[PDB]
Amino acid sequence: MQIGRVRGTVVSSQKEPSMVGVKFLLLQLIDEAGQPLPQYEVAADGVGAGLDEWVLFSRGSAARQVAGSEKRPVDAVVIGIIDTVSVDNRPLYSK
Amino acid sequence: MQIGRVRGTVVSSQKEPSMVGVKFLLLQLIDEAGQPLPQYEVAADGVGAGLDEWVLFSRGSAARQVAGSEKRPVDAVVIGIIDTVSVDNRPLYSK
Amino acid sequence: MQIGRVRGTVVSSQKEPSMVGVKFLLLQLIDEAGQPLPQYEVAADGVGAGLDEWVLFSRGSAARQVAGSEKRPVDAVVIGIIDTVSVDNRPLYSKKD
Amino acid sequence: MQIGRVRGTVVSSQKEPSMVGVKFLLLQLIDEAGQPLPQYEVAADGVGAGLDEWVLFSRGSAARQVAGSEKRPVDAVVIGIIDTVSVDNRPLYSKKD
Amino acid sequence: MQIGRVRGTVVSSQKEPSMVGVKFLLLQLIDEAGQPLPQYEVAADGVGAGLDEWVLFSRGSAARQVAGSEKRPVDAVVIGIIDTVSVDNRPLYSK
Repeated sequence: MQIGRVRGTVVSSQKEPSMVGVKFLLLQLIDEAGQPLPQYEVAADGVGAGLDEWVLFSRGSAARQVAGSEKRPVDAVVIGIIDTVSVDNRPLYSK
Repeated sequence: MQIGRVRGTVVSSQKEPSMVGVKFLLLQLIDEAGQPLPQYEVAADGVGAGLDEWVLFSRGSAARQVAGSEKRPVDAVVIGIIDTVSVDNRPLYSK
Repeated sequence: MQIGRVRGTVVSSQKEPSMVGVKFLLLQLIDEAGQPLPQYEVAADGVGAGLDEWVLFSRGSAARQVAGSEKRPVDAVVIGIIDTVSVDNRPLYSKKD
Repeated sequence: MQIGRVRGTVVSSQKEPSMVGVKFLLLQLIDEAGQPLPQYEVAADGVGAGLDEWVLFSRGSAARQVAGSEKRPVDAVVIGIIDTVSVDNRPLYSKKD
Repeated sequence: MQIGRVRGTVVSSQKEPSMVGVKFLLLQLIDEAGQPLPQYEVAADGVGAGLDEWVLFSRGSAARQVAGSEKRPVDAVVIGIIDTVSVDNRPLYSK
């Protein structure tokens, strides 16, 4: 999994029918030190993360494991909103 | 998923027979700021995307989840044509 | 698999229900020369790895193979704490040291 | 999928028995401008591609989807020999040239 | 698949029980002339590769296709020891 910051949304009307009703969040990757990286991922979000929240996300077939997604062509998923990250027994991030 | 721009087409006549009927789009990767990247992906397209359109695409076994591709050796798929990308409540891209 | 060093933990209370009970470790990538890299991975850990320990971790659907995780949306898993790494029949890493 | 150029073959006699019969091609990655990259992949070839031909290839479990490969430990597969690549409706690559 | 040079072994005693009995080889990624690349992989080896030998290895769920590993959390596997790499119909590596 990687840590991402919610930066926005992607909307698509003409799409594979299996993807109807799925919310797409634009996530900015965060590095080991809590700072933005230029990389991004667009991920399905069934949890409900808002702008600027940190999330844990997974890539690959992991994205199909959430209820309803077993046969969706989805390769990235938000699995949780992050409350805390600690590094070397000190807080890096606290929501 | 990542964002790509449709830049062209790949044609193959001598190929695995399980790949017959798949249209191959050449996608140019788009970065966090809506800027073209030197990276590309060739993806199966069952949505019907044309030149210069922005698309959301998935990689890996996600590509086999679309009806008719369950046992094709495909590892990238166009899942939707993008209408809008919003960042921090402002438009980055609008079709 | 890759080698990672345990640098910390990630906690999430609002998450996919399948993920309840899973401990998340922040891993720093270690290279083939035993040096840390500016890359990280957050992995599920059911083996009890502690801070500063080196671990072997797997990515992708490998993460779902451990009993309990078959239908979890996890893509990285700690599979063991490393005791030794040898290169060219010589010690590179020894936990006991 | 990515585009690769066929550079040669890899031969292995001592190998997992499930891999018997599989031809291994060394592929050099091609970039967005049709130029060779330092990166490579070794792919199973059931299509029959020759030296310097451009191919499309897939990675991951995609490689297991062709007849005979369902339970093979293969993670890269040649899926087609490329005849043409177009960009902006104009040729970038034509096999005939 | 890619080409690795066997450089060492990794030993782990505190581990997932499914993984007991698996030999872990430290592989240095190399190109076809044997030049080191800045990547490595720790791979399951059921073939029996020794130090400095060249091997073909696979990543991902491919590693679970070997008998005995169907339900192991393994994501890299040695599939064979390399005898020759021919380029432009000329031998570049010979064992």
